[PDB]
Amino acid sequence: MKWDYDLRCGEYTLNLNEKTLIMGILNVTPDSFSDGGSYNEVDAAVRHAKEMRDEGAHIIDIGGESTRPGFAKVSVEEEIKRVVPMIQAVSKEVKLPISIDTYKAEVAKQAIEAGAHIINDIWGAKAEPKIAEVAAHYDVPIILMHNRDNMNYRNLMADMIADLYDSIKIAKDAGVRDENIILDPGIGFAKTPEQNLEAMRNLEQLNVLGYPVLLGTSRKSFIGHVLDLPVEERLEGTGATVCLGIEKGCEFVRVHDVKEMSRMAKMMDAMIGK
Amino acid sequence: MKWDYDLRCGEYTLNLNEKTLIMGILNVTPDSFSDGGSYNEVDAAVRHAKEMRDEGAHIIDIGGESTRPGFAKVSVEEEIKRVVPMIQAVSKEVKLPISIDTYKAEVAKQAIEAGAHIINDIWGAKAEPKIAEVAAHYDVPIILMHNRDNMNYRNLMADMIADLYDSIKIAKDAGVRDENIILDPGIGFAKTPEQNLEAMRNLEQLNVLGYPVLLGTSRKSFIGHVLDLPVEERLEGTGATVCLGIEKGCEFVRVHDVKEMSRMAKMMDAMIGK
Ligand SMILES: Nc1noc2ccc(C(F)(F)F)cc12
Repeated sequence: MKWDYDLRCGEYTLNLNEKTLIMGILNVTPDSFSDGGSYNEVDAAVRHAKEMRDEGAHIIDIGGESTRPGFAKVSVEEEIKRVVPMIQAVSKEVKLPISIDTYKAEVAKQAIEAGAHIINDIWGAKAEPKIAEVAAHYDVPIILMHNRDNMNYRNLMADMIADLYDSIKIAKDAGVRDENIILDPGIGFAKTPEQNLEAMRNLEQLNVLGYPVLLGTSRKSFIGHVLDLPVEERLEGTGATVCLGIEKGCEFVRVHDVKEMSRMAKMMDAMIGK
Repeated sequence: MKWDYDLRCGEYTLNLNEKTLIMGILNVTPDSFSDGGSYNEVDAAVRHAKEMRDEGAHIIDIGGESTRPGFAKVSVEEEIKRVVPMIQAVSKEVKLPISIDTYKAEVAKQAIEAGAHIINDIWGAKAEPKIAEVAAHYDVPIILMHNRDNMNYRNLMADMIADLYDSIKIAKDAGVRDENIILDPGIGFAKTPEQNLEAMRNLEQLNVLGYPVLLGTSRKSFIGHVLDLPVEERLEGTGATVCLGIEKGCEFVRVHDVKEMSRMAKMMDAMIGK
């Protein structure tokens, strides 16, 4: 139907047409006495990945300390010590494609060497353009998220599309094939609560760019802003964003609560004729 | 905006524009040794109504044995003994409008005398046309649900709209004012699982009739058909139907899980600009 290619992920292949793809969020739980690779640290990660797999995740998204939600000031040297053991163990023990959640070229490169299949970049190849070359080099899919260092829009959606296209250009100029490009509206980033809702409301506009769209709204602050609920009480809110996202044509959803969101995605898929 | 009238419910008034209205389902839990009105029976009902009120319900829908989901063969004499004490106590103790879930004229009449504000008719005034006269008489809103004794459609949606209009005509010919008419697509009734999904997918078509729409998909079988989950494990599925319903412009949702569905409705409302 809509997509005449599959998303190629090394040993794994993701069909973009038959169902909404669920990307499970795995954040590192660092050990306080080591720089990475410890049993408890990695075993925690591996167990969470198996769990999310058993609950219906199609992709495991792995993030070190430098990325969301903590945004630690940490070197690539430090960061690699931490994320590489996780990617090695998860890729070995869990048979799903792995995305590396980083905006750093060198981390992306070593993550892929370690076994990751997809690059997920919260800065859309703008913070470190060479990440697009890494991606082109290894021929992996790259997720380009909308982001910017400010909330001074003239027109939110038009600007979002312009910004994303600037990301696409960096990517293609490095050699990234169209079929390896995925976009993300960057909900919860560089947007007021009202702009996040407005982005949700007009999400279907991203579709004119001709690339698969991943939605990542899970547990985010704007949901708290609407419901006045803390992060642990945001299942219902996340769900609403997921269903609306799917209705507006998104191919992936990046979520913490895989069990619940997979059920909801599956029901949405059935209703919209996916 | 969309509605230039409020829904008038005696002492209560429901705004159709500012938020999706939540209708909480209260089914009778009959005592086995009495025909109605017992303390345990009514106290159970009253407690469930307060609970649903505290959880964000805007309307309490009360059903006796003859209606869904049990469809008991019971006389109006018997049925009144059962539903009247519930309406009396709930209306007294819970300050929300009450809908009576019946297709029987005489039950509707006495329910309204007892304190109910809205008639909810699963047969769309077709089983007992005089229910429309009761409604006109007392000047209460009536919910006309799509239903039929068969699943032999030529074209599902066109037929649904035709059938609903046949209901509208009965209602208006009895004297029911347009502002007192609400429609319901009758999901889960007289439809295959596939037709229920198709009705969900094309729900926005009901809007051309110019009347508020109530959606009632809660825990229904087709959700089980899609997810392969039993009735207690259908929160996520119900939610998906609720969000899609709201996106397609429905004014009410009739649900069992008020807490969860209110949160989800509230988030949807915020995103679509309601
Ligand atoms: N299966 C559940 N247990 O607790 C829940 C809270 C919300 C939801 C929702 F709304 F996301 F479906 C599902 C569940």
